[PDB]
Parts: sequence; structure tokens; C-alpha cells
Amino acid sequence: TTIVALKYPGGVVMAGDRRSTQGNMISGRDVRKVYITDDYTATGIAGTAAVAVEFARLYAVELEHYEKLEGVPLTFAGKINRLAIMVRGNLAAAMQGLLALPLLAGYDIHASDPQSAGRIVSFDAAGGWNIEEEGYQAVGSGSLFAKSSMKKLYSQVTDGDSGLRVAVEALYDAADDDSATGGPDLVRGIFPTAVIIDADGAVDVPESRIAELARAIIESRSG
Amino acid sequence: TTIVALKYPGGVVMAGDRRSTQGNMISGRDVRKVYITDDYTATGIAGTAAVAVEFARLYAVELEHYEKLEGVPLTFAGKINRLAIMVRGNLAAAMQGLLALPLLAGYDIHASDPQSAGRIVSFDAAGGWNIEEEGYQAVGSGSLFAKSSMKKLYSQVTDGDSGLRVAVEALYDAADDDSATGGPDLVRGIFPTAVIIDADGAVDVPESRIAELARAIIESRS
Amino acid sequence: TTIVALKYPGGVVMAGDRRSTQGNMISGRDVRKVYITDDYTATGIAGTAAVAVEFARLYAVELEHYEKLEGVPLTFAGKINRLAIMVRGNLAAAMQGLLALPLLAGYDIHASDPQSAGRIVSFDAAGGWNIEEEGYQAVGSGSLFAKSSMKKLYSQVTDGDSGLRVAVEALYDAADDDSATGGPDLVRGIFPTAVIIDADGAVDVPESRIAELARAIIESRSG
Amino acid sequence: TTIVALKYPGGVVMAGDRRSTQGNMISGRDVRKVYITDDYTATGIAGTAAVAVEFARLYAVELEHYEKLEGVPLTFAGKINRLAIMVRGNLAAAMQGLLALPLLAGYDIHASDPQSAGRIVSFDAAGGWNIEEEGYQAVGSGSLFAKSSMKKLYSQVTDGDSGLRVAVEALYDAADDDSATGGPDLVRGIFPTAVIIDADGAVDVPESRIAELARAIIESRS
Amino acid sequence: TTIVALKYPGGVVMAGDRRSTQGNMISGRDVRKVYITDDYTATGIAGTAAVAVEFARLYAVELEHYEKLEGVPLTFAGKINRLAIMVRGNLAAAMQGLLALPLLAGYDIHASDPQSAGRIVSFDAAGGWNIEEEGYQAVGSGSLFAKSSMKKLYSQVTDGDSGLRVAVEALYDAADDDSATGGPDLVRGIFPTAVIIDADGAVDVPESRIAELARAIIESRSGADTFGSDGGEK
Amino acid sequence: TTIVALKYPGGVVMAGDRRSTQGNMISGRDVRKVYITDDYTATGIAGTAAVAVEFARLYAVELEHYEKLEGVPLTFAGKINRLAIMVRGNLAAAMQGLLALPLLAGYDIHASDPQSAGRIVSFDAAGGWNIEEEGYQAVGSGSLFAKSSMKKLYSQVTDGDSGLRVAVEALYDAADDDSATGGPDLVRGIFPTAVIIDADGAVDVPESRIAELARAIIESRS
Amino acid sequence: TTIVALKYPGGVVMAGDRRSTQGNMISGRDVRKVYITDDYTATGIAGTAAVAVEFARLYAVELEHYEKLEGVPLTFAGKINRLAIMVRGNLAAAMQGLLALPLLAGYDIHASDPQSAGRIVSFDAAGGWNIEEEGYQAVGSGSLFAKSSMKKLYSQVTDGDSGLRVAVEALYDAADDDSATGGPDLVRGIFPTAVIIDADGAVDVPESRIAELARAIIESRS
Amino acid sequence: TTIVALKYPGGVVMAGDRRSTQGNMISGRDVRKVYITDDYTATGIAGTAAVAVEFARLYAVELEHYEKLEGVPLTFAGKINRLAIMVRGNLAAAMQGLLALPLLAGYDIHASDPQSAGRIVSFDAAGGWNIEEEGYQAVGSGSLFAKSSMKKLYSQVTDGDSGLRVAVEALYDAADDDSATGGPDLVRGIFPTAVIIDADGAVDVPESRIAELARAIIESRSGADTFGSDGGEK
Amino acid sequence: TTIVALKYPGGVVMAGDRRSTQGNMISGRDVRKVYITDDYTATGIAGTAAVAVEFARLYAVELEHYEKLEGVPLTFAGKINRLAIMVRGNLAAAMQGLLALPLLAGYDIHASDPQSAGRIVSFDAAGGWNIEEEGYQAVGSGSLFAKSSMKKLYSQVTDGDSGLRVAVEALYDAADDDSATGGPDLVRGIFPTAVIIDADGAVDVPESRIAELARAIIESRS
Repeated sequence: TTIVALKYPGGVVMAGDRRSTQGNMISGRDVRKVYITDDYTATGIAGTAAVAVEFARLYAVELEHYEKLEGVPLTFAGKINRLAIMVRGNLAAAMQGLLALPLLAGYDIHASDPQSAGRIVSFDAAGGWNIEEEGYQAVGSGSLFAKSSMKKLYSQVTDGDSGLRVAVEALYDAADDDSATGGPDLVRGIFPTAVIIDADGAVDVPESRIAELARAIIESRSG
Repeated sequence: TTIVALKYPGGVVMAGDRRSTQGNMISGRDVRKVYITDDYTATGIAGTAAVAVEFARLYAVELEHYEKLEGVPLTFAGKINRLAIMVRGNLAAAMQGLLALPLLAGYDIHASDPQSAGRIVSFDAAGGWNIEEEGYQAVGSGSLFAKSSMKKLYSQVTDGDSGLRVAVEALYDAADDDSATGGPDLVRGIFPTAVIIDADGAVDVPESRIAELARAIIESRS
Repeated sequence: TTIVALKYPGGVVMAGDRRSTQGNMISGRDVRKVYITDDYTATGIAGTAAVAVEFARLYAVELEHYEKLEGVPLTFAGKINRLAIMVRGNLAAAMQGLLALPLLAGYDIHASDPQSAGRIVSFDAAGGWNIEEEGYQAVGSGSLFAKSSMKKLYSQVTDGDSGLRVAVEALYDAADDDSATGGPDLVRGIFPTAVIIDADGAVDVPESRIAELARAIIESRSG
Repeated sequence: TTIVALKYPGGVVMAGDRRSTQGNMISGRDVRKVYITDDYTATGIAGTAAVAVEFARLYAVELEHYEKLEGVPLTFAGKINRLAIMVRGNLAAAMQGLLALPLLAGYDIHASDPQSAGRIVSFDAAGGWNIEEEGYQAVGSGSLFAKSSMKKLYSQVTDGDSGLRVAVEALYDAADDDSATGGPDLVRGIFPTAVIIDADGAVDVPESRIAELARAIIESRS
Repeated sequence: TTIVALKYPGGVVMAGDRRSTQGNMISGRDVRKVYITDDYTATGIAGTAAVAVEFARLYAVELEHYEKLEGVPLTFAGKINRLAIMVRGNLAAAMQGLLALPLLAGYDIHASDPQSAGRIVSFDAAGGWNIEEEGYQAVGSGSLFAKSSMKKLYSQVTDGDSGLRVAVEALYDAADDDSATGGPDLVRGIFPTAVIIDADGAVDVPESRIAELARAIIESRSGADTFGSDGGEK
Repeated sequence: TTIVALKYPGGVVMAGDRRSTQGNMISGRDVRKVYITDDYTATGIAGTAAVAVEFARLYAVELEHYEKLEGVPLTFAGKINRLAIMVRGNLAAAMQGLLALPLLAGYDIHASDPQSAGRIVSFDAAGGWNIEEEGYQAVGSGSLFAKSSMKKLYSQVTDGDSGLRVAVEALYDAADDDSATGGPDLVRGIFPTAVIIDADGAVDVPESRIAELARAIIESRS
Repeated sequence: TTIVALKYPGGVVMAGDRRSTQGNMISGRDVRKVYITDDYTATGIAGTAAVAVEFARLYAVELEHYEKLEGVPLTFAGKINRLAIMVRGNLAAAMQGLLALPLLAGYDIHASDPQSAGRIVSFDAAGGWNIEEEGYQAVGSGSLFAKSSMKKLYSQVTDGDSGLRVAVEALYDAADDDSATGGPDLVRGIFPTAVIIDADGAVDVPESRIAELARAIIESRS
Repeated sequence: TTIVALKYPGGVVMAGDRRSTQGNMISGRDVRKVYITDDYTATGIAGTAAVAVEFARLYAVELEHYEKLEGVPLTFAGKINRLAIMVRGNLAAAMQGLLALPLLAGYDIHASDPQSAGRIVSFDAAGGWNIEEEGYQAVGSGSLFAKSSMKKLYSQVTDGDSGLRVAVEALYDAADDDSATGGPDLVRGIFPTAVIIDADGAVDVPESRIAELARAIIESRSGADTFGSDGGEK
Repeated sequence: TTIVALKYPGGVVMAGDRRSTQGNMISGRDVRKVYITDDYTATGIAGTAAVAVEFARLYAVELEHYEKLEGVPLTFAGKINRLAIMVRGNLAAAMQGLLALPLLAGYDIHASDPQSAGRIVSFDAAGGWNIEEEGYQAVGSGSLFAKSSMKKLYSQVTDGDSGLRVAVEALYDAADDDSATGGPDLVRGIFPTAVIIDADGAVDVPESRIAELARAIIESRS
């Protein structure tokens, strides 16, 4: 599994692969790992698939429950604290083989500067959180390769489209160097899923655009 | 890793993949796992790459040493016995995580019927050997998927080219269902290697033929 | 044990073998492993036989209990969630040897297109569920061989009868490659059980049809 | 794996199944487990397949080596002693999962009464041996079922043909109650192998007769 | 310990041996292992003797308690479920050396065909139950030999008497191949106990009939040994 | 991680590094480890980063809660006791790997002499606390090197500016001798964070002054 | 520790860092990890420093011994085989923590095309070796980051100078992401060491050129 | 135990403490830990005392044996290699608690520049060696404190006397921060031992010079403590 | 750590060292280990510093709590019983590495003879208490050396001053033979603390008197 998130002027984009494996055997080819928790945040979770799905569902339920109870959505730091508390509480299960590491990307509406309202938060196994100030972050087995690719490709990010292309290329590199991460499957037409968040909210990227970007990257690397 | 071998009328063909991994990390993309030990036998070894290369080299050295010393090549049963002895002697190291399971394909010149002179021999971790009578066998992590694919596809084998196509398709299925087995890499132009053995000896299949077969299979499945 | 399920236009069919073993000794020859939990779903469970029977009974009781209490049956995703919860709760006992891996197939009456209303759901040991999109799935010791056979045979499925024949042939292959899976016993006249679900509900396949299909397959492979 | 042997007036017969498994997965369908060590004895070995093959080969080599060196074959007691010594020496490796339990059947040319010259010898894991006096014995995973079937069926043994039928039926029962023992494969046409030993020596039973007996048994139980 | 049960037209018969051992020592010679839980079911339990007796008593108490409370006896499947629940509950004690494997035989008064109303149920260590429909079943250490003997002898069963003879012969074979199972003791006059269930209920078999059957079986075996040989050698 | 604190005439200064690591990999470059708990105390915590942040937040919340409830801030000894109790209660988690060692520096308004109101308190894993009377203290992996540098550089401290320079140089030495402690990153413009406490309360040192001091130290050692 | 190697038209280059650590403590700042084994091959060894130095010394001694004895240097395959044998023989001691993973770069004078005479060979802990065909390879703790940086930067390599700059930048990235790898120390004037091999042989790169390249990279990334 | 060695223009100096402990108990107060192996090298060993003495004795014997056999002393690299081989061969016994870490200081007569002929070599437990380039090194339990003190005090080293004073002060700091290192004992008159190597060979420093240097250091420390304050309070 | 207590005509004197260590490193130089629990008893606790401080604080709180509740101070035996109960209850924590061994010295107001009213009580790890009748006792790592010194020096005790000198000399000997015990620091001017208890209560000994005694002892032994 590999999930990447990066900031661009005016928003943030998160993308993830589609492969789930049980050892060396491939058990899934269309797993979705990026979820829209609310109108302005997206969460990607790596590790055990069942724990990831349960975590995303519970986190979305908790956020919506607070919003309905109080009539006002939580602040971004409050959402970070809730996710960190959940990760800290899952420590005993993580030590038993049910580890789940989330990745939070969101748009801060209350931020003073709309062009710097994108936020990326990374979590560790002990529940600690850190707000990324370098503009990109990745989680999963292929996270290191994706981060090293983004370190060189981040100078090309100028808007949403370029950021999406860079994220797709980072996922392609991660799948190229990690067997647990699946690359663009042209035979079955299965492509990574992406979410773009801006001032108008979080929307899902259509599959056609991601397919076009993946084909362009493959053609560029073929010669 | 996955290595397949199947019999066709008049010969035998063996093919293997190119991927080698260290856990979940891909460390090799062009490893050659099928060797031509002599003029009529080919050996594919799965497991640890270092042990596989060492075993292939030592086995070829031993066979050529006997042939030069005695002036006559060993019989097929003798080659089977020597390979089984090597596998049996490697048991202690295999129990430490250095397992290596070879697959042997050959063309018996001393066989009575030329059309049934192909031979496929499989080996287990205890050194036991068994001559396969179903006409196909596979070894490696993805061996089960390739064997099950060949079970359905073996009815289409009537010559060397059809057998090569079936072997390539079986390797494609094994790589499709196993992450440790590499499929045809179209971006880098890396394709599985194959060896065809017949009455005229053992030759390496050119890369262009395997590339054409792999592209045909990919177009068929898309 | 081996249980197979596959989708055909307008429905879904699930079949399972009849053999239970205690190590190498054969203890049962007519075990039924496919249950009709309600009018539009069928459940096949592999692993320990006692745990499978208890799971099927408890799951059917829970579904009927909810339907009677609320006056309306659960949605398909609700049934999936309840089964996943049961599997997740059984994890501690599964680690001790009482492992149970279910397989759920159903027909969604609320689905948009009637011809694509068939559903197949697979579960893992951690409770993770995945709605299968390939059109077939299998569980049990001989699951791999049956799945590989269905991969090559699924192109022939065009209606309920062809799908049933493909399922029977996949079970035959699984029994041919797995000693823990029982094949068609012609001496005792014992054949695998199958269930077909369509718009009219779930019905049991009569033994005569399955016996005829098994004899046809055996005669096909004998020459 | 299941190997049976029973005595009939004027000789002895030994039969064994053909299946070899690796856990629950079937790996072999035509394994031959009964060997003709010399002109008047046959040896069937259960357990690990590789160890069984190696034991049979080494035992035959040792017996033939002694016969060539001395110009006179070993007495039956000497053969029993050598096999027991081999089993005793294999104890340390058997404790590591390489167990091999042989079954020895032979015809004693030097015996007084020719009609009772048949001999059946069983072995344990500690190397001990015992000459059976009840007329039948079996080894392997399905040995108990085969012996319990032969206990009821032994009263019908009056000649070589009836003894062969009883042995085939016992193997059928063992395969019926045990998954590790393969039954008659009518689809593939694979049947258990048998060896008949009498005053004229040890010969291999033709496959057609065993197929006829198996089909008769199946029709009887259908 | 070995308990056998087989179906005959019109009923069912269950029999068990009389020996209890502590290792290689023989600690008991007249232990009774077949119980009449109610008017139409009999239960035999193998394993630890104390756990077997406690299980039989508790199961009978539970069945009679339900019958008295509700005024109607449980259905056969209900009794099967209660016994399976008890076996499943005893899993922790079984893992510590207190295993008890029961064997349930009964007559279903509510069954459609009176001649096929007999039922035999077998249980495993995990509490799973399977209604045996091949006509016979056995439990205990010598269960395999008795089951294999019944496989060859079941074709002779035509009524209650033949079924009882087959059960006694199966127990004799099991004791012949198992040291932990006691055989017919002619010196002390101790014979296995049997229960026959039919449309009129479950009744204990008198010892005289079982003694006669055991003597006939022993005489037949001795005569066969006299007639038989080791392929021509005695 | 390395956090240093030292007393100067009229107050106290505490500084810490910015690097967090996961084994050998560098995962953080702008981590803040010095917190202003209230108007006159600053707390720096070393060890696991998550536990440090949680402890700082909980300690500040508890102090403010007591102040709001009673209408009067806790005495310095009361704050020491609360922090020691928290450390003692975290012992079980620390033995499992979640170890956190805090360092407390504060200004005592109720002290007799204003010039000697600076306070430095050190803690151990067992919850024991000691008020340092030597003028400096350091915690973390690089604590030994920083303390040994401060032992030689403390004679130059005469006011807040010289004390801040000495603290920055001690952090530079700790980073120079320890890989887990990050030095002044001139490429990214990241410098250690410091807090100065005096009679007017606790304030954060602007980054420009610390950058100037670090550049001066680097020029001195070049 | 990080040692990189990459191929450029007409030669090959290898560079390594200078830091040696003991846990989180920095124990060495001017360690040399790249050795010139002979006139056309260079070897860099990662892992335990003592084992690396001993391996380099012994390997150079063996190569020179063979060259002096036979009057002709070993072929490149022979050198690869000897290094693989040494790595395989060190497996038992590596299991105790004395691990050494070498990287071999050389120039094949017997190669047909002079522009493709460069060779890069990597080794695993089991003694297996693989001739890299993608043009670059790295070993050590920071090997992954350096390799991923070279993957992006390899398109700029056209001659020796560009290859040297790319190798220096890859080492800079590896030090930037790994704390066990030392970066260019401008305060002490310590820079990574590099070796360039071409048709004229292997020579050590002067420190001034590497210092200029490192300063250019630092100013580029500032 | 703490042994220090630093370079000065024209030579090298090595010094060590005198205390040996068995846990928290003081067992020795006048242990000599710096040996003159030959005319131009000095070796100090930290760790177990017995292993240290045996190491120094065997190393000196080996060097003298080679010099007598060949008629020419070993080069400095040869001595380093022999000591590294000894350390590597002692690894198995060091893993059982018999650890010995040597420190080597020497004066290479074959070096080009006479003023930079001093050499300091440090060894690890795996037998690896490194020629120090910073001009000072220390080994022992208190090595970190002595090395950190020398890092600050090395700017004052201009000749042999100043280097000796710096080494004595580093040992004083190491003893001040480590309980296993013994400080100058004024009551018993026991002081650290030092060896200084120059172009004329290796000689032992007389005890009076070290005693007066230690006394001056103690007086300076006491005066600084009197002058200083805890940020305003004493 | 070492704490000594001895009886002199008319009272009792208790003294202790000032050093706290973490293995071989010295972490504290002015630790106070003798506490005035109430007007007529003093308690010295050895072992872990945190446990000792907590024990002293809790014991003083309990004694004052009882005195305030009942309006009458506890008898000496009641204080002994409470301290023994606390020590016994701390057994589980002591077995895990948090051992604390106290030493109680007091003056009995209700005793018959004023000149023999001094009391010394020692405790073991199991909570057992014993009223010492030998006239002196010591606890800590250097307790044996201090007790052996007092065994020879106790004949010189005739009043409070001589007893204080003997206690100081015993502490000096304990520090002389034990590295974990701190001796008189004449560079920093740190000396052991002492408490003198008599009919007028318990008073802390001024540092000047102890410094004079320590200097006299050092000059005597020089």
C-alpha cells in the first residue's frame, strides 16, 4: 500500500493505489484507500485493510456526530486530536498485527491566507502527529520511494493539475520499486484513486483524467 | 520466481521469469533462471538466487567433468541421481533458509520413440525425484497458478511454437496471481527466457519471439 | 473443504463439497456447507465444521430477528457488516484453532439493473470484506485450484445452467488437486450441493441435475 | 501410503497404492512403492518417499553385492537382519521427520514344507522385527483399516488369484477410510501395483488383471 | 473404552465394554458406560470415567427438567443441540485432560416411517454433531477396529437380534485389537452391557442373552482358528 | 534530542533542538520541544515525541485548572510535585518503551532575592526530582556533551544575552557529538528554539537572534 | 554509511561518505570507504568498519597474489567470483553482527565496445552477485535514498564530470535523509571521497573538485 | 578507568588514572595503566585489569621479539596491525566480560615533518583502528567527559608542559564526573601517571611535576567555585 | 549512600552522606538524606532517592496526622510499627528495583532513665524491626565499613561532640572504602549533614561545625 499527499497553491491532493496482498499472493485489485471524511478533509490509511476501513468509518462517524450535536464543525486541530487519540488507542492491537497508520489532508477554511490553507498531517504508531511544512508526505510500504520521487518532482507543482500529475508519478515510482504497491493496470483499466480539496470542497477525481495522466507517464518512460 | 516446463511432440520446452525480490522490495529485473547444462538437458532452479546459481554451475561442472573423464556422457538416470544427491546434501542449509528446488527437463537420445523422448523431472526438499507423466510441471512461489493454467491449456500443444505459447501464458498467469513473479515488462522490454530442446540439441529462444507471444497474449486478454 | 460462487446474467450460484476430515482420516461424507440464510442470500463457511454450523445458524437467526423486529429486511450492506462483525469477534477463537471463513452471495432486489444484481462478498480473518468484481470467488483449502479453474472457465458462463456446470467443474478440479476436498462419489451417489439465487429467490438445486452434470464432466475427462 | 502383504497356499503377494501427498495437496499419482529386491523377496516401504526409494535401492545393492562376493545368496534370516540394521541406523534421521517403515515378504526356498514357504516380516521404528504368523500384515497411514479388512476377508484366500483379490480389496478399504491412500483411478486408468512370489520366483502382476479386480470390487460395492 | 451403536429395521441398539484403566493397570472390571437418558434415547460416553458419569447424569437431569417444566418432551434435534452445547462447554476441561466424547442413539416417535425412525448422532471435541446415516458408529480408543468390523458385518443385520450379535462381535474385535478395551470375561462372568430402543421404548438387554451371544462368538472364533492356518501352517 | 537550561543573573533560559528521528531515518526537522506552561515556568521534555507533547499539554492544563479553581497560582514546589507525580505514574508505560524525561525551569516571584529567583529542576525515570544548585542542566541523548560544554562555558554568563549564547553553543556541541541531535540548518534556515524567563515573565526568543548567534558560533569554529 | 556508483560513457565512478558511528554517537569524521583494489577496479564496502577494511585488504592481496603468480591479471568474472566467495564465507560471522556488503565497480579492458566497458556489480548477504544493467547502484544504510535520487538525476550524466556531480548529489541526498550518513562538512572541510576509472586506469579524485561540486550543490539547494 | 592522549608540537603525551574497582568497592589505589612498550610507543588499556596487563606484556614481548629477530623495528603500521589482530582475537573472551580496549600513542621517526610525527590510534571492540586527526583521544568509563574537556582545552596546547597540564585537567574532569575514575589523592599523595614521547624517545614524567600541576588545578577550581555563584546565589 | 547513627549519654546523633549516583555516573552532590520527622525522632532512608524522599514525606505526614487527630503524639513503639508497616507494604516495589531501607533514631520522653533514652531502630527488607542495643547502626552500600569503623571508635564517645566526630569519621571511612558514598568535598565546600536529638528536641547541626570536624580528620590522616 502507498498513499501520497501534496500541497499546491489553493488546495491539496491525496492519492492512493489499489492493491491489497496477503503475503506474496494478490488478493485485491480495486481496493479504495482514500476517503472523504467531510467537506474539507480527506483521510488515507495504510496497513491492515480491515482496520483501515473501520478507522475511516469510525472517524467520519465521530466527526459528523460532533457536527450534528454542536451545530458547528470541529476545528482542524480538534480533528487532528481525535485521529491521534484513535491511533493511540489502537496501539495494543497494532502490536498484535493490526497496525493502521493514517494520513490526513485538509483545507483550513478559517486560515487567514486562502492560498496557504492546505494542510498535511502525519501520524506515527504512538499517536504523535506532525503538521508537514515541506508540502508533501507519504505513508505505506512504498512511502520512502514516493517521498524521494516527490522531493525531486515538487518543483513542477504550480496548480491542481500539475500536483495531480506529480502525485500519480510518485505512486508510479512507488509501485515500480515496491511489489506490495500496484501500478496502473492497463489490461484491466484500473487506476489509482485521487481526491482534490480546494475552497469549494473535496471532490473525487474522475477516472478518465487519472488514466490520461498514467498513460502519459508510461509513454514518457517507455521512450 | 516461477519456472515452467512442458512436453510437446518431438521435444521439451522450459521457461522462467526474470524477477528477484528481497521481501517486498524488487531488487532484480533481468535475472536468468534457466540454464543449459549440456547439449540435451536444461535446469531451472527456484528459491534463493545465490544457491540456484551455485547449484547450476556445480551441476554443469560435474556433468562435463564426468563426460571428459569417461569419454561418454552420463545416462539420464545418472544425471537425475547426481542432481538428487546435490539436493539431498543441501538439506541442512535449506533448513536455515537457503532452500533451492530445481526442475530438470531433457531429451533422451537413447529413448526408443523419438516423439516421446522428452523428459521432465521434479524434485522435493528431501532429495526425492519423480518423472512427470502428465507432460507439464512447475516450480517456484507461483507454481500452483502456472500448473493450474497449464492443466487447462495443455490441450492446445501440438508443436514447439504452441508449447512455447502455452508456457509463456502460464508464466503470465503465475505473475498475474503472484507478486513475487514478474510479468512481461513492456516499458523496459524485459521478457521471460525460454529454452527449447529437441533432437538437434538445446537452443535459447530469441527475445523477439517471446516478445511477440507476450504481446499477443496481452492483446488477447485486454 | 471448498466452496465456490460465481455470477451469471440474472443471478448467482454457490456450490460446496461434502467431505470433512480429521487429519488424514475421513470422518464425514455428506456434510452440507451451503446454507440459505434468507430468501435472497446464501452463505458458505469453510474451516472448522462446528464453528461453520454455529455461524450459519446464528447469522440466520440474527437476520430474521431484525426483519421481524423492524418489519423490513436489512439492506445487503447491513448483512455484510453484521457478518464482518461476527468474523471480527471470532478472531480470538480463530487464533486458537477454531477458524471460520465465510463466503456470502446474494441477489440485490434494490439494485438498479436486474441483470447485474448478483453480489459476491469475501471475508478475511480480520473481518475485512470485499465485494468481488471479477465475477467469481472461492474459499477453503482447495480454493486456489477452483479459482484458477474458474478463471479459465468463466468465459463460458451465459445463463444459470452454464454457471452451475462451471461451478461443478471447479469443485471437481479442486477435489482433484486437494485431498481434503471430496469429489463426486459415484459408488455412494453423493454429489456436491448447490444453491441458485435469482429474482424469484433462492432455491436448492436438485441432486439429479448435479449428478448428471458431474457424470458429463467425468465422461468428458475420461476420453 | 498403504502397503499390504498376505500369505496364500504356495506363495505370497504384496500390493501397494500409488498416491503421494505433501500435506493435503496431492503431488503424485503413479508412485510405485513395491520393489523386487531379488528373485524371491519383495520389499515395500512406507513413510517418506525419498527415504523409501533410497532404502530399497541400497538394500537391493547390498544383497546383490553379498551374493556376488560369496557366490551364494543370503539366508532369509540374514536378509531380515540386514534390513533391521538399516532401520535401526536410520533412527536418528527418522526422529527428524525422515521415517521409513519397510515391509518384507519373501519365499523361503530352504523351508521344509513348500506350501508354507511364504514369509511376512514387519518392522518397527526401533529396528525390531517379527515374523507374522496370522498370514497378513500392512504398513502405512491406512494400515489399520487394511488389516481390519483382511481380518474379515482372509478366510476366502485359497490360491494366488483369491489372495490378489483380497489384497486389492484391502487396499480399496484403506483408501476409502484414509485420504492419504489413493484408490483406483478409473478416469486416469491408474491402479495399485502388486507382486506375486512363489516357487518360480517373484514376478510383477500385469495391470490388466488388477484393473479387472478393481472394477469387479467397485461393481460389487455399487 | 469402546461403545458401538448400529441401526436395524425398527429400532437401534447400543453396547459398550466394561473396563476402566489407569495407564496400564486395570482399575475396573464392571464399569457401565451405556445410560438410558429417557424413554427413547440412550447415551454412551467415552474418555475419562468421572466426566462421563457426570455428563450422563447432568444430561438426564436437564432433559427431565425441561419435560417437567414444559409438559412436553424435547424434539430429537433439541436434545442433540443441548448435548452439543454441553460438549462445547467442556472444551477447556478437555484441553486439560478431562475429555469426554458422547454417542447418542435414539428412536424418533415423530418420524414419518416407523421402520427408519432410529437415529445415531456422533460428536467431536469442538461440539460439532453429525447425524450418522450409514447405519453404525463407534467411539472410544478401540472405535476404529469396531467400526471396520461393523463395516464388514452390517450386511447381516435384519432385526434386533442380529444387530445385537453384530454389536457384540464388534466389541469383541475392538477388545481383541485394543488393550484398553475389555473383552468378554468368562472366568468372572462379566459381559458388555447393551440397550435396545424400539417403538416401545428403551429397555436394558438381559445379561443371559449377551452371555450366550459372546459364548457363540468365542466358539466360532476358536473353530475358525482351528480351521484356518498361516497359508497352510498352524 | 537535547534540551539545555542555565541560570543567569535575573532569570533563566532554556533551549532545545529541532530534530526527531525514527531509528536512523530523519522524520522531523522543525519539532518544538520547549513549552511555556504558564507566565513564569517553561518545560522541556525529552524522549518519545508523542509522550512529550501529551505531557506538556496535560501539565499546562492541570496548572491552569488549579489556578482557575483556587484563584491563586500554585507554588513552585507544588508544580514540581505535580510533575514528579506525572513522571512516577508514567513509569509502567516508560518501561514498555514510552519513556519521557522532562526538564523544568522557572522564575520564583515569591523568592527573597530577585537576582537568585531562577530555578532549574531535573527529574529521573523513577519520579525523583532535584533542584540544581550548579547553574545548568541538560536532558536527552546528547545531554552529557551539552553539560560538559556548559561546565567550561558557564564562567562567561553575565546576563541574558551571554546565557543565551552559551546555551546555543552547548546545543551546537551536543549536535556535533550526537547524530540524534540536529544542528543549525543553514540551508533550510532552521534554528533551535529558546525561551527566556525573567521578572516580566516568560517570552519566546525571536528566531533572528538565535540565527545570528548560531552563525557567529559557526564562524568562530570555522 | 552510503557508497554510490554509476556508469558514464567511457568509464565508471564510485563515491562514499566519511562518517562512522557507534549507535547515535559519532566516532569518525574522515573515514575512507572506497578502495582502489587494482588498476581497473574499485571496491566500496558497507557495514562494520573493521570487517570492511579487512575485506578490502584481503581482496587486494588475493588479486595481486594471483597476478604475480600467473603473470596475468584475473578476468573480471574471476574477480567477481572471488569477492562472492569471500562474502559467502563471511555469512556465519555476519549472522553475529559482523556484516559487510561490498560494491564493485570496474572497467573491462577486454570488452568489445570501449564506451560500454564500465561494470557495476552488487552483492547480497548470501554471496549472490548481479551485474547491474541500469547504470547505477548503491549500498549502505542510506542506499535507498541515494538510489532514488540517482534514478531521477541519471539523465544528466554525459561524461565523467557530470557523473561525479550526480554521485555527489546522491550522497548529499542520502545524508539529508539518513543520520548515519555524513554530509559535506564545510566547517571542518571534510568532503566525500571519489574514484574515477577509465581506459587510463583508476585514480583518486582531488579534494578540491569535490569541494567545489558540494558547494555548488549546497548553494543550489539554499 | 580513564586514559587520555593528546598531541603537541614535537611529541605526544599519554596519561591515566590509578583507581580499580569491583562494582562499587574500591580495590586499588595505585594501579599503573600506561606502559612503555618500546622506545617510541606507549600503550594504555582500559577494561579488565588482568586482561590489560596481559595485553601490554604480550604486545611488548611480540614487538621486541620481532625487533631482535629481524634486526630492525617494525613500522608504525605494523605495530597497529599487530595490536588490532590481538584485539580482534580477544573478541570471543570480551563477549564474556573480559573486555580490553587499548589506546596507542607513538612518535613515527620515519615521518617527514618532525613537528607532526606524533601519532594517536584508537581501537574498538571489533579490532578496527583509526588514526585520530583531531589531536586527542580518550578511552575508559570516563572517556566522554575527558574528551569533551579536551575539546575545549586543546587551544592552550603549545608545548609538552601545556599538553601535560591539559591531560591532567582532562583526567581531573573525568574523575569529577565518573566514580570509577580516581582523582588526585592529596591525603595519600597518589597522582595519575603520565608518559611523554618526543624525538629523544619515551620517558616517564616524574611524580612531582604531576603533583604540582594537579595541586594548581585544584586551587584554580576552588578559586573559581569561590568566585562563582548559582546565577546570583552561592 | 551511607547513613550512620550512634548513641551518646543524653541523646542520639544521625548523619548521612550527600552523593547520589546512576551506576558509575555522579548525578548529585548535595543530596540531603536525614530528615527531622518530628520533635524527637529523625529518619534516614537509603536506596532509591525518590522512594526515600516519598517515604520520609509520607511518614512525617502520617505522624503529624495522628498527633493532630488524637491530640497526643504516638508512642515510640507505635512509630516503629507504622514505619515497619510501610516498609513491609513496599515489598512488591522493592523486589522490582525500588528498595528503600530506613533507619530510625529517636529520644524517648517517657523513658525512665534520661541518660539512656536514646533509641536506634533498624529495618530489613521484610519489614522486621530490631531495637539496636549495641549503641550504633548504619545502612546503605557503605554500611559495613561504617559499622566496622564505629566498632573501634565507639569507646571514644562521651558526649554529643565526640559522638558527632565519631559519626563523621565513620562516614569518612565508608566513603573511603565505597565509591557510591561521597566524601567531604573541600573544593565545593560540601559536607555531610547531621541531626542531634536530646531532651530539648532535634536540631540540625550547622555546616561550620561539621566542616571543622572533617578538616580535623583529614589533617589527622594526612
